[PDB]
Amino acid sequence: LPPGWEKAMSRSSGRVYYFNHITNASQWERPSEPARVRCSHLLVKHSQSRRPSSWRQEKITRTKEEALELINGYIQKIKSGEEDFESLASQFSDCSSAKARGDLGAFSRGQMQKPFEDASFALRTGEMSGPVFTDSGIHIILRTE
Repeated sequence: LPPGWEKAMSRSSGRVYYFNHITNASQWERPSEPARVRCSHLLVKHSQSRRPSSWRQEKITRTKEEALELINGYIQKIKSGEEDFESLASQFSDCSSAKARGDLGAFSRGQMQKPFEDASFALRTGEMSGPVFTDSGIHIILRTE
């Protein structure tokens, strides 16, 4: 397997899948580093976030557990094709990048919070992470270049 990936077994089906403990991504297909990447994100903040406040809500009171439930709902809508990542990042991200469909622009290593950085550089272009935890909250990250 490439670095970051491990073979796992579905608890519900018993089918093999693959999990990346860098990006928290999982996929059924067997998976077979750049100087800069470009990513978008959707952040859901919580009461333990470094700054519990955003453009959406002046005082963020949700628990980490409630923030992760929101994150998982958006992942399910995006992966089902019901909603596009851009649409949900514009509507629901607690980051001011929401105004740009979640886009952060391009960045090299050394610039972002480490968990966010490591997930971003470990994604393939077009790939979306699982829930990624930083001091700011929980992110879904889409690598766009």
